[PDB]
Amino acid sequence: MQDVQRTIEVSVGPIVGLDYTLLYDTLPETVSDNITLPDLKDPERVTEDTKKLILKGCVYIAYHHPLETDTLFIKVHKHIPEFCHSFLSHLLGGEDDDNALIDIGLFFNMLQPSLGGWITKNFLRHPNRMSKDQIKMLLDQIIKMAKAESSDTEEYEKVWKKMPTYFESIIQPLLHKT
Repeated sequence: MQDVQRTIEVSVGPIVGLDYTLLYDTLPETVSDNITLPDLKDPERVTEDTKKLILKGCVYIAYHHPLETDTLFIKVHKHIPEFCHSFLSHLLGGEDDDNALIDIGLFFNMLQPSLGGWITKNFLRHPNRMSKDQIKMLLDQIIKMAKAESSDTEEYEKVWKKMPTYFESIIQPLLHKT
């Protein structure tokens, strides 16, 4: 017995301000059933498939976000973009470079088999012009395509190396769509 409850320390992890117990509890049960709470704090140890599970759950709760002034938003959703930056950076091999400019034309070509029916270069440059559903489709497709070892050197250099920051810039406006 004796309060077999979480300590206050367990809510603190590497991203400052993020309440990790609240993140764990907010994620859908199909994610939290299949990870541990310490997994959220240590992407480097997590398998590629489990990173993708976590990232998809983050997109889901970012889509279903509370108001920006809600305490839940301040402790969880506000930090999802940095959290995804970290998980995507580790997924892709950790050699991301913010001095690179993401090649929108190449990324547009990469998306043709999946999103070709509606995606545009203008949407890719200005994600706030997309709807909530369009952003979620793009984020989900990025997670699906992402790999620990890129099979195309040009896509890696020109797209995946800037993708943690590009993804962060796409999921951020999702948090403020009504």
